[PDB]
Amino acid sequence: MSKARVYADVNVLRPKEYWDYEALTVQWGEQDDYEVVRKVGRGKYSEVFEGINVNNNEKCIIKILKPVKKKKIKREIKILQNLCGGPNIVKLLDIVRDQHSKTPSLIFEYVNNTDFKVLYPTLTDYDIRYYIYELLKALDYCHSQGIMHRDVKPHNVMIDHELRKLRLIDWGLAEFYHPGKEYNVRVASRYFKGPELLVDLQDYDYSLDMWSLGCMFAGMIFRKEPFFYGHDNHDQLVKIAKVLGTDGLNAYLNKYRIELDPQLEALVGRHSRKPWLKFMNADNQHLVSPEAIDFLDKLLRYDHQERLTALEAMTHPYFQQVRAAENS
Ligand SMILES: N#Cc1cnn2c(Nc3ccccc3)nc(NCc3ccc(Cl)cc3)nc12
Repeated sequence: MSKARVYADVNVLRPKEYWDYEALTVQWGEQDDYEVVRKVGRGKYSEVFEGINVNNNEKCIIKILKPVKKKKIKREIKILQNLCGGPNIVKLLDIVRDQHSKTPSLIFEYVNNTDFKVLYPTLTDYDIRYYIYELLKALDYCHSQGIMHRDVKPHNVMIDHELRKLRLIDWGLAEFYHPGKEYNVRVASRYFKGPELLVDLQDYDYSLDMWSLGCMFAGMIFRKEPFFYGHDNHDQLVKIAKVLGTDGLNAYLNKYRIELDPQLEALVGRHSRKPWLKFMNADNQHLVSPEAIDFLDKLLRYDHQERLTALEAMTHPYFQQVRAAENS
């Protein structure tokens, strides 16, 4: 059995109105209020367009959803509403649907994002600490509100580099945390899936997002996209084991009485732990200081219970200049 070490009782103490999302009655806005200006992305669940609010002429993001279950859509909407106004949490502006096709569209605030594939390589040491700190704010906030994002990755972190503004988006996989509840491990994107998901540990918690954040952090300071590059869920665990080592994995599995599928256990094999500095090179030298390594080490732990919480991460000395700057 496993439970979160913080914010475990948030949804226990709050009224059903807060977490009983299936009771939500969607209030639709007016589709004609928003017009498409250009497509900016696509995905398995939606088509994304930069749009504009014809009323106030303000930019927005229109996500036209592909067929989705009433249950799933209400969950994303309820969570967005609960987190409204939180630090760096994307704002849901409106919800509309096309009467004839019944196609729903979610309207979000616009963020002039620079593809991480091009942005990250230009980030300085300070930029990295700054943006990761900002992302942490959003995570501690949602976790403090009894919610797990479950899909933290560069594609879901919008950044207007010019304005140094960051927003954590796409809460379609997020879930409310309930002590002891068994969740579906089929969440997050492969390169950012934590060990718990890869070994089928279902009673995971907020800590899952901290592994994901760590993967992003490792990618930034080591200049690797992504850091753990696996081809399928089994290979993903292998790539991880080849870094943290199998000793740590076995200890993890024995602590939670988990048995790897024979094939998987066969693929992982046996590996030694590799020091983080073995990934340093002339390209990521100006970014891999001892503080960065110490912080990364405390995030990428097999045991989700050992990882820093978002609040702890924000206080790590690695971020001291970012904190000092803010309190000005
Ligand atoms: N909610 C919300 C949300 C807010 N902004 N936003 C943006 N902004 C944007 C603006 C200009 C160019 C590209 C994106 N894109 C996407 N989704 C599309 C997308 C495109 C590229 C990448 Cl890398 C990630 C996401 N979702 C959102």
